[PDB]
Amino acid sequence: WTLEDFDIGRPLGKGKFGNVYLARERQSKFILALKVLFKTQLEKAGVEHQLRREVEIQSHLRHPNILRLYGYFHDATRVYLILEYAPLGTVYRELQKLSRFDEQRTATYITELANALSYCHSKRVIHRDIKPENLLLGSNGELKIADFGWTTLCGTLDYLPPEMIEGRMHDEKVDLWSLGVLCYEFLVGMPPFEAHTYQETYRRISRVEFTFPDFVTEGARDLISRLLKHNASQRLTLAEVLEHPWIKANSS
Amino acid sequence: WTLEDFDIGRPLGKGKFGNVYLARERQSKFILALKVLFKTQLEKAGVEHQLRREVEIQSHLRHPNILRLYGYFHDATRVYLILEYAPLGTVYRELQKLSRFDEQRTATYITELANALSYCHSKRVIHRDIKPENLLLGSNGELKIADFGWTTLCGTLDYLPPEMIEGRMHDEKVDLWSLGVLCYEFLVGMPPFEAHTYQETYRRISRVEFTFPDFVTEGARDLISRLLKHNASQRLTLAEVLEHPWIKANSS
Ligand SMILES: COc1ccc(C(=O)Nc2ccccc2)cc1NC(=O)CCSc1ncnc(N)c1Br
Ligand SMILES: COc1ccc(C(=O)Nc2ccccc2)cc1NC(=O)CCSc1ncnc(N)c1Br
Repeated sequence: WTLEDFDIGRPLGKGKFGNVYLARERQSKFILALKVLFKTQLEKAGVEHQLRREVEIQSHLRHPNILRLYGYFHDATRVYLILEYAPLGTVYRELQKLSRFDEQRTATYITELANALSYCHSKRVIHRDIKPENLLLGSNGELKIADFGWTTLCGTLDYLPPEMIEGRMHDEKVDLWSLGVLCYEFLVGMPPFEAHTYQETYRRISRVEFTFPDFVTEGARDLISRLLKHNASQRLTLAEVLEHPWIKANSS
Repeated sequence: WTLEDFDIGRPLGKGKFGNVYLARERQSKFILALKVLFKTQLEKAGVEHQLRREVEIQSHLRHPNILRLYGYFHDATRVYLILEYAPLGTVYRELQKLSRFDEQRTATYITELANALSYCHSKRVIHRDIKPENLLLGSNGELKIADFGWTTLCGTLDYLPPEMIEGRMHDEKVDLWSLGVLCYEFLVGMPPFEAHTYQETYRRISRVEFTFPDFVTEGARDLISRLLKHNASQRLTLAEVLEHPWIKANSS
């Protein structure tokens, strides 16, 4: 592929995903999204080799709940990612529209998330920040993970390994917590620990301090509570999420 | 123990370790360090329960290369940690004094670090930020770990689990990298990826880009290079560090 193979259209995502444009392959008329990375920025971050490893892996994967990387190319000053276009926008936008999701829509999204996250773990696909703004919606309204772009909270910079500075610390156990947070936010309309200040949000997470509105049913409460465990080893596994009674009863 | 059991002396560590004072137990005249934590701060951080778990574990441990927690107590507004006093200051101060350490001193410190870190892993002791400022020196010049006090580099706050916000992500593999960085800094006088800007330091870590001065011997180069692996699973284990030829040849 070359730049000249594409007509470049309107920018996508208001810069939240970097320089991304709606695009069309000129000969086939196929609609896709093209992400433009500047080599000077990649070089200054030291991420060229890590990016190569990741896109190599992604370009060989297919899964209905992971945003697809069709391929990639480069020129003298840029690297170009050829991405699946998700026509229905982000889950964030949908939640903004509806205020909150019903039990069917939520259980279906959680199944799809669990399936995507399982597949990422088995195929060693790095993902970085699971939240509604990073979740896209396909033609049939199926959820697609898109969280691939990239003193500290991990300690002092000079002493930190590449996996910390490259955002590669979301392992299976971390993801279980994320899934609990997402299940709550889908049903309620806001994540469980949200507060006006960062300090207060910090406090609430550490204390695992949250409340369920009355409209949240017993089954949904059981799921969420079993995911949001302070002790990582105690969290309900992805396999166990897929077999949870509430998930079985409600997922499309 | 109660506050009235202690004479409180000069502040220690210039606030880098919080409110810490040289102290003496009044009846025995024993010299120690007393750390004062304000309950209002603990409450606002949401760390009361996590602190309890950690000090409970620590107060039952003894190891020559881990700073000892003798015990703890509280009153209406404060929690007090009764700590071992390390009379010879920090490894940072010593490195500042000498500019760099010889192979004997370095190998001995690395053995001691490896032993401390191994013991922490086996007894499930959390430690948070391995660097020379957090390493203290005992009466006989033995090294003692003291790194126990506490958009982000890990992602978006509302979606992060307690282990990320509580600084509990330094596992065995992370520690291997830290040990490589420390070995280099002991021998050279600065950590391998140090740069004027955070961005340039970031770049150097991700690229694993560093150079050895001429005075660094083949054996030390082999050790350091085998620890500083981009791929976490490839790093030399703590057991393998203790059996490395350079360590065997040089450690006191
Ligand atoms: C497989 O998707 C990716 C794969 C990789 C990377 C990436 O940047 N990797 C990376 C880049 C530099 C350094 C380190 C990692 C990014 C994405 N994805 C994206 O950036 C999403 C673009 S927004 C969008 N896309 C389609 N349809 C929509 N409606 C929207 Br809105
Ligand atoms: C076993 O050592 C600790 C155990 C625990 C904590 C701690 O704060 N935990 C904690 C507090 C709040 C929230 C979460 C964790 C801190 C330390 N240690 C320290 O603070 C070191 C004090 S400086 C010093 N000490 C002795 N001799 C010297 N020459 C110096 Br200088």
